[PDB]
Amino acid sequence: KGSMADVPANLMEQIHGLETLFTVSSEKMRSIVKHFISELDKGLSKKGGNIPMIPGWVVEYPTGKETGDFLALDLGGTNLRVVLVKLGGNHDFDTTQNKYRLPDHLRTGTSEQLWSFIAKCLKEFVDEWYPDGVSEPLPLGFTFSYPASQKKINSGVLQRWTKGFDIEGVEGHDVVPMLQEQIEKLNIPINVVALINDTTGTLVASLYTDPQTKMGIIIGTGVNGAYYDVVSGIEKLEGLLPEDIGPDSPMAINCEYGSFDNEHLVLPRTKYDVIIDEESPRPGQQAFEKMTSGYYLGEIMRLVLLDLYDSGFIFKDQDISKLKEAYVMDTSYPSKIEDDPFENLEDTDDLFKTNLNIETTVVERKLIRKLAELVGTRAARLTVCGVSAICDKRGYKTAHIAADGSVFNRYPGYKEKAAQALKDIYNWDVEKMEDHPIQLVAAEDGSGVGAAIIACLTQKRLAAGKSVGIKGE
Amino acid sequence: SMADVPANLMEQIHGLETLFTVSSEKMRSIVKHFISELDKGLSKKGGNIPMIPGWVVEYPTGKETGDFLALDLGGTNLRVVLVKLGGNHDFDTTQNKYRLPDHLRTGTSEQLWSFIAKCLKEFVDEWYPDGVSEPLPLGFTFSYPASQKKINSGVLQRWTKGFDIEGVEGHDVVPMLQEQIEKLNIPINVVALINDTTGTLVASLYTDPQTKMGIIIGTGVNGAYYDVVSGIEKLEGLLPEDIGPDSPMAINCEYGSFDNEHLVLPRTKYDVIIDEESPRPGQQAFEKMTSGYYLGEIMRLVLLDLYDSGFIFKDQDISKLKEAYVMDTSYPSKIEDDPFENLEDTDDLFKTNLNIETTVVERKLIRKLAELVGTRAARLTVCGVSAICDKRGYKTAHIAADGSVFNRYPGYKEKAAQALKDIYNWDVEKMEDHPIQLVAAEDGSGVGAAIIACLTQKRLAAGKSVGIKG
Repeated sequence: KGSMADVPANLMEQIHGLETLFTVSSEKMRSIVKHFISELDKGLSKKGGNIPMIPGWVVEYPTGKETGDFLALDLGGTNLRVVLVKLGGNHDFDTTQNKYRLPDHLRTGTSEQLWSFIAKCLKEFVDEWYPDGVSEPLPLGFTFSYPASQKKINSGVLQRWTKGFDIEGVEGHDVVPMLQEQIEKLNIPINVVALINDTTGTLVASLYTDPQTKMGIIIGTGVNGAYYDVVSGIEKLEGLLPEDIGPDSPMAINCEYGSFDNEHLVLPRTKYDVIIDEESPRPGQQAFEKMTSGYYLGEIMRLVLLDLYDSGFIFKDQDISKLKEAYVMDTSYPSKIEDDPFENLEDTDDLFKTNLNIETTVVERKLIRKLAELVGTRAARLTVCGVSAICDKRGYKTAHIAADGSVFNRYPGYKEKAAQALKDIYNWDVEKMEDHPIQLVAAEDGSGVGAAIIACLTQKRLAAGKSVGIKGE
Repeated sequence: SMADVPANLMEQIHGLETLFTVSSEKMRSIVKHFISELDKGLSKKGGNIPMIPGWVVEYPTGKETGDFLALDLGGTNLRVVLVKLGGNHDFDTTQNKYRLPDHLRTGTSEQLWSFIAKCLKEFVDEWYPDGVSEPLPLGFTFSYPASQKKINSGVLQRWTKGFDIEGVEGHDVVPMLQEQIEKLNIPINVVALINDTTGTLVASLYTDPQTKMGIIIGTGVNGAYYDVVSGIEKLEGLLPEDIGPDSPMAINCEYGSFDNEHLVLPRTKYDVIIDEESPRPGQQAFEKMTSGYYLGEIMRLVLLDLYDSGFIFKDQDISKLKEAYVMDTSYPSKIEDDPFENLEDTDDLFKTNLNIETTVVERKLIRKLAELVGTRAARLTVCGVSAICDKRGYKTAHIAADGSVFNRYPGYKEKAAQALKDIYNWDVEKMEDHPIQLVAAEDGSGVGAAIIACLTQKRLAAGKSVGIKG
């Protein structure tokens, strides 16, 4: 009975236009899902597609029965962490970790400098927690989130550095023996048995603790999704697989679906999304990421607000200079705006006054709050198309979708928006979000615990002479 | 851990360990005196702990139904909540929140109460646009120090939070609010006034039948629990027939003032300085020792001491460190949360905010200190829990906890659970199976006030008493 109550016609007309632009109907969500499924298939065929659909070489489900000590290394752009995981054999584990800031020089240093530094961290970690030593070398899973290809789980050929890394002699080389040799130079009892993407670990660690997990999903600054296909449904692997990775074998897939619809034929791009892509570092790339990542939501809002300012609707007597800086509005903007509990939107007031030097009227803030809501809701509804596509493709009528990332974890009402979206797509007759057949739930730690459990599943196969990659690798 | 710390500094660290460590023995001795002071507050003579009756004389069953209002008055904001009870330990809520105008703190009484009534009007017109047929019962959370002779009364003893409004101290705030409601014609009855902690207790008992205490651990500290009428000497001869000796009675302890006599709390010289330099020296002793408001200040004074004795920050500009309260709760909290081997979060904190560069060893000392401070505060806080549970013979209990320290201070739940285990020395493995344990509270000052209002309205409708006779 309230809401946009006090908004003048000149402005209400603009909001309606924005509602049209940013609303994704159930019909549109289903049409996207079909194109998505199509692209997942295309990605698993010999021909390939925009969606990479990368085999992760985890060829079995965790049972929950696994036991013992395993390690993870999570190497990022700024930090690494080392994680010790003790598997309890009953869908349970204890963890302990330490975290290390990378020295400034590693970014542009030598290959040796990077791997020897990681190795010193490993030794210091291992010395502390096993004063006496270990019966067997500790299997280690390496989350190496840099573009990298592999023909077996226990390798990773770097395609290219990102995040400002610029180390010679690594691109086009297998990083696993690089690290392994620095480990042994220090005499650390560790075997690097796997290299993974964090999203694969998210899938694996979560299926370990929660048997109903059918997907690992990351929604933050980046987006990605991982799930288990079956070898027999992967045309591109035909003629490449060894005897003991048979057709019924599970195969974890790292989708890298951020690239879905780079053709721009499916997603509902607005004039604002076009500007964002055109002005971005890689125009025409990362289409789905650009439509779902939390990284762009403030930027969408900025461009809308600039458009409305330039057309003379808002901020009429204000100095809007600071709003002219690309990315000046990060994810905290829509987040704080949707989270604002005040009738007069005092948090929104404070955000604009103190960070942008813009004073607003109540009506203006009402429009700003409506705009953040449309943008957040759009993102969730598009994201959930990825989830639905994976479930429909695989026949999962029910599922826990194990979710992580700064948006899922911290964007206000995101869980509610996503559950509503899934309910809209399938048209479920259900009361409470807890009862939805397909539902997002908090993931386990993917880049750490997930990598360690992958190390376990890998070790058991290596110790029995069972393959974990294309025959002859 | 601390292998890199030289011997001379390690001695200073040991000294601080000694000063800030609370033994399980000292915890039990403090509890023993805390129980005595709870008793003295319930006696005719009274004591330093006010032990205010909250006039909630029954337990919620969870079978209550209906539509109920709450008003939560803070120092910055007020919240109006509509609560719908569904008859099964369940509820739906919707709320609005309003910012108090700048001038209210030092304005007139009329200005405060009419602003609040105006917010109530807007809320009711939004959710009941066609009006109602009979008044909506409202519970009013008013957490300032206040005596109560009846559920729907609150005589302000003392403004806090920088409120300085004339003609309120010493007077019942309920009629002042009710009056402005009438002027605007809002179909509301203010049927109850409550302290937030009382609401914490009652709302949490409504959804969790094992709740035996409501506790707030934040800027302010307080606890509430149900005593029994026969254990409240100060009400003897004051009660009507239908509030008998066996009736439950919710008690708002206001135990921040526990041990103002300085006889049991293990105050260090740093605690003494904080007290002497505070706006109310000699008051709020227990609060000063357990509130989150002082945790950074304690650290600030220790560090300043070590600097003055030539141990740390030797070549640093420590001027920012000389300002009182410059270090709020976010300092020990971010420091304890620092996940880096070389304490990189602590580094940025000091450089960026205090313009102080630290060595690795100094940051190890700093982190050690924050742990000591946080741990001490949790152990002293649970002396209050333990005192209430031992007073009433609760051998098992859920302690419904709320407040910025309980909710956000790093590892606090673990420190508190370990402190209870140390006190009782239980035979128990998993922290989740602790006999007496803190659990997350329901919304005290919203959902709690509405439920108390529901309980009160039920008594009134049947003619039953809700205060002293008279």
